[PDB]
Amino acid sequence: MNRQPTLHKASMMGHKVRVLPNEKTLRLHYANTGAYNADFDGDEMNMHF
DNA sequence: TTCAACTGCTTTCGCATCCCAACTACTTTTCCTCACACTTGTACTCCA
Repeated sequence: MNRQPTLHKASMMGHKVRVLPNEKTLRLHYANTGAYNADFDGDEMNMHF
């Protein structure tokens, strides 16, 4: 996963997949928001498989 | 041993002259409806 302005290497980390029903967006824990410089207000993140 | 032009670089996704037409004219397409000049007898007397 990476938040797109990739300033440091902790903004591109390896997550484990958890497939959640009934949902239409990617869905992330709060403990990961400091490393991506992320606030949940319309930000997007790319998911490479 | 220096002045002055030629020099590539600021970000990170996604957003975002020729033609046509107007109106009024004039004209052609033809088909239909009759007249205008010519002529022999007959009629009314004509001169024999």
